[PDB]
Amino acid sequence: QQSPYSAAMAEQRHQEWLRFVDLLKNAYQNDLHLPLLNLMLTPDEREALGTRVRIVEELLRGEMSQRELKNELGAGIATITRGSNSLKAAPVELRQWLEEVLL
Amino acid sequence: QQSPYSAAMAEQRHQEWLRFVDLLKNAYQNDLHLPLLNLMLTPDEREALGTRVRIVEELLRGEMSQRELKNELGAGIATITRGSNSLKAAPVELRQWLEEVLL
Repeated sequence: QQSPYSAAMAEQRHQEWLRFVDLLKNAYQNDLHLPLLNLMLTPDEREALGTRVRIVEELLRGEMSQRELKNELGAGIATITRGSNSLKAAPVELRQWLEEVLL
Repeated sequence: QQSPYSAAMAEQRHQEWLRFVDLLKNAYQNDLHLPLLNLMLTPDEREALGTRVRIVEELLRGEMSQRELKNELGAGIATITRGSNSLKAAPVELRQWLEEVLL
């Protein structure tokens, strides 16, 4: 399956990663996370994260917005179809009265 | 002092950075930070952070350990000096009795 080494390295990676998460967790409940993050990340890496959060918002707002559009269209067409069927179901009296308020 | 642009870019950088900190803050009080961090950072960047936390521990344990050493030495010498002076202050009776338990 896997070497005795690669497995120890995999395990170490995981522990070290967990430890970072916990370090940052704790720093939060202490108001030290701004200092810690300055220690853990260069200025360019922080900018990069700041940039990535903005990218995520743009991707999300983009998709949200395409979705609201596709749903508007969907609903606009469904309403025409549904209007059509309901028109066929209307009683003659309603149909003629409607026809008559048209003419 | 500074261009109207560079100032707007400086301000944007700062806001985006603050927003990341808050995003990660909130994800913590929600148990989503493992997912978010996976979204915000590649596998190589996480390894890198895991590595950096380990480097910080090694640098700290290193310095701690040099400090305990310098303090041990310090204290070892201060004790000899202090033993010396106290020996000069001892009463003859104590000095001779000590001398006598030596011989």
